[PDB]
Amino acid sequence: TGRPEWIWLALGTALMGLGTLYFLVKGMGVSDPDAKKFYAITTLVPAIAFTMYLSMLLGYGLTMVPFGGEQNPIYWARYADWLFTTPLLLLDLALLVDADQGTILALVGADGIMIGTGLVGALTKVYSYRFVWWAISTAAMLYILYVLFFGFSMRPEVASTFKVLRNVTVVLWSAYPVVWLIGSEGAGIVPLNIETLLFMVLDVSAKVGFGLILLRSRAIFG
Amino acid sequence: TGRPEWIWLALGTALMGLGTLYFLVKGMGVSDPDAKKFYAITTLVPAIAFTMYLSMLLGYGLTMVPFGGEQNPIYWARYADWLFTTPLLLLDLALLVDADQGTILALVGADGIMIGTGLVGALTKVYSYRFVWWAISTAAMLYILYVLFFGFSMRPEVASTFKVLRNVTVVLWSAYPVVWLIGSEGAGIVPLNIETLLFMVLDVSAKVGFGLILLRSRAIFG
Amino acid sequence: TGRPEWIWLALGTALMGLGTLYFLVKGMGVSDPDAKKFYAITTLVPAIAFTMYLSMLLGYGLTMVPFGGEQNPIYWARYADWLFTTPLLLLDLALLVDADQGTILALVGADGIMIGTGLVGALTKVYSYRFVWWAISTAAMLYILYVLFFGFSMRPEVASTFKVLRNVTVVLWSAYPVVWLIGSEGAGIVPLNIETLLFMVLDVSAKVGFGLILLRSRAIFG
Ligand SMILES: *C/C=C(C)/C=C/C=C(C)/C=C/C1=C(C)CCCC1(C)C
Ligand SMILES: *C/C=C(C)/C=C/C=C(C)/C=C/C1=C(C)CCCC1(C)C
Ligand SMILES: *C/C=C(C)/C=C/C=C(C)/C=C/C1=C(C)CCCC1(C)C
Repeated sequence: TGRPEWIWLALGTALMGLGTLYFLVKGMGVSDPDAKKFYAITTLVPAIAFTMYLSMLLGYGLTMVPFGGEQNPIYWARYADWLFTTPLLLLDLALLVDADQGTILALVGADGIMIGTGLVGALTKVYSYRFVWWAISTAAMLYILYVLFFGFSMRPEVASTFKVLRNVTVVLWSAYPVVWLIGSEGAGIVPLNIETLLFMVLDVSAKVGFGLILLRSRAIFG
Repeated sequence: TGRPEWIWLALGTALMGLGTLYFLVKGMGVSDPDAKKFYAITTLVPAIAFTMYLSMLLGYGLTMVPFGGEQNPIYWARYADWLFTTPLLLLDLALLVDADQGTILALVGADGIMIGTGLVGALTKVYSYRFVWWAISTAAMLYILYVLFFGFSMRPEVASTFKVLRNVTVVLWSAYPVVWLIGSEGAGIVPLNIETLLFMVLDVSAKVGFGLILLRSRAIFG
Repeated sequence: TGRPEWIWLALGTALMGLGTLYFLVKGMGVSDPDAKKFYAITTLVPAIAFTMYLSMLLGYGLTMVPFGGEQNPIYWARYADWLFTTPLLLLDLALLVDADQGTILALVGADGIMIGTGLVGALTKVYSYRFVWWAISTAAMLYILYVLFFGFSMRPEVASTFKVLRNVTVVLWSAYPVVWLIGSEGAGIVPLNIETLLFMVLDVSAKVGFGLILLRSRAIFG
């Protein structure tokens, strides 16, 4: 299409599709109810991302938002994706370590706040206010990462995989606010095509990279 | 109103309203926590459908979608209905057989995908792409039916009612993609008034017919 | 801004922000998994309300709805707030008394119906029909209050705090339908600025007042 970022939307679509089919095949046969949990969550994440990447690819998950005196192309379908896939990723972490239910509700709710204020900021027409929504969203993000480091001694294989995915999680999640701030939704420093490439690389890593790590671990079996 | 399909929207409204009141009365008194679960789920389904049928009846759950060179009247409120009532129906099935939590998350999530890609397809303005969304949605549907047949030996009364509702479920759910494909959202083979009648007949059967079967079974008591 | 109700939107923003930070601080340290549950739920409620009050303050959570021959300013962000915070409040009540899961699903679902039909009524352009949606929503509300009084003998400290919050809940929740009926969404008897003040006073009391009561009780610890 006439959008230079199309190629990154098509590659992300393909890679999310392929990861989904891989995990679907892989979880074939699994009977341990525990492992079953991790397979369902982990397979669903790139399945949802597949649909939202394809809706961006086809033009559906795109809208124009007037601000700073211009019609800015905003991919809102990323927030419909993240709204469901980021809590699922947190649930994977939470289940690994057998979190208390209050801690899980804390994470899911802070996550909802994170993504929904990101979406409000994305669609806000007063330029300055976009960054107020960014800051609140970033603060929800920092609460989540705090809880992942200070809110949780289980068996050695659980701990190790959990420590690895936790570190993956802090590194990739932390890059999202930066990308948003310098890209088309924020300061407009980086063109939309580079921005879309960056989000594609983070999304595939946090979704398909993260799940490859988890699903190859025996940490997922009781 | 000026919409010939109005009569089917009014009959579905009435029938969903009546089923809701029936199940509400019927569940009056029930103390077995197990039965309580099935009564809550099963009563909520036509209560939600009542509201969405009435919003269609009154004109609120209707929007025009330009495609194939025309303004097509699309009843989007059916997807707001299904988004909540189809997982609830699956939960009824899942609870009957004491499914593992991973299997339940699999079903709910595939269901969300099913309905949300149905909704994207319903609102997509590029005619050809409508059917890509249809196919993905149908594939989520086929995953769900697969899990209902191969993803699950409990007491005889549980098994029997579960096998009956499962068969009801495959027969009616399978008709939805066909109706969509030949009706106003898809190939436009069947007029909207006939389409609305067909969805009304399926909806009442899958919602009020299904629940009459379940709630008369002693399978719902511990 | 040019909206006289701005001051009440700014005060509610501030008060919800402050309550959120207070409860966040207060729950610092808490290790009893039970108390942890109540702290997560109770902190999340004004955190969400903070964001929705601020989105109203900044103009984002406002839309114009044509009806009765005029462009009526409708604050739709209140329904995005309530959609999540009213079930959370009900969960606090439900957990106190160790409700059965079927009773909790009953409450959450009737609540969803309550808020979603409130939102449909808020955005309906046919004046008379606005009040049909009001009545259905009020009936869902009356079901919820019924279940809170007749749908539930635990330890004395649980019962007492539960009876107090239940009474707080019936008194404040019952005022919402009245405000809606006489304010800008309904009969237009009371100007939007007074209406917004009334909702601000109810919201802070039901959210921050209610949680102060709960979180000072030892009822929240196992
Ligand atoms: C499915 C992929 C994942 C793990 C994506 C995560 C996205 C984020 C952590 C988003 C965070 C943002 C903020 C903290 C600030 C404002 C904008 C966001 C939504 C990009
Ligand atoms: C409340 C009534 C029920 C059980 C309705 C079920 C609806 C479906 C199974 C819908 C399925 C569809 C697809 C598989 C393809 C595309 C369009 C849909 C959403 C009609
Ligand atoms: C976060 C604050 C709370 C507890 C707000 C509760 C709101 C209600 C109980 C709303 C009820 C309504 C109806 C019963 C009728 C129609 C309109 C509503 C949504 C205002």
